[PDB]
Amino acid sequence: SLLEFGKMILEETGKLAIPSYSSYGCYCGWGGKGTPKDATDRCCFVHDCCYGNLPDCNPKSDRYKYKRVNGAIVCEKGTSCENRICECDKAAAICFRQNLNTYSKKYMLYPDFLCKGELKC
Repeated sequence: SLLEFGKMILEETGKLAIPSYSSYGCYCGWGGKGTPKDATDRCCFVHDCCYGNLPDCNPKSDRYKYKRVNGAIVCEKGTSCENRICECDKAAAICFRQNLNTYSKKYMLYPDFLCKGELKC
């Protein structure tokens, strides 16, 4: 679910999902169009595509379970949708962690008109 994803983000990065990743660049938090602004935005682009691989799942609300094995996120077995949603969220959280070194506040609340053109998943 979106709240679990937010918690995973905070755990991974130490940033609050809202406002750090809810309106960032072209693809974080609301998605749509455009060339992703930077690596963090590409994490969200890929996450959006990941959700898009699951048209009959409901990632905003469906809850999954995961644990930590040392640092590492391990998705625990639920329904097929929950397993796949968890793997999408795990990847995005890891991606955000891997790109914290570039994260730029200038891309928070990024205006929609600066995001044009379709980029295929």
